[PDB]
Amino acid sequence: ASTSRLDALPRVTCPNHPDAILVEDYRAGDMICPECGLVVGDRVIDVGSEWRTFSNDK
Repeated sequence: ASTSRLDALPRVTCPNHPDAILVEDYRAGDMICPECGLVVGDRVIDVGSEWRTFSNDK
């Protein structure tokens, strides 16, 4: 079904650096692998959105 926005996560760590947990925002950008320092991502506009809270009002 193509109804869901995305809610998808990046690739399990760096493809070449398993220990290098590509951090968020490469110096204020995409995903940076502190090891190779690769930048993955482009325009995320914050995806997901699942509320995840306790008790609702409306």
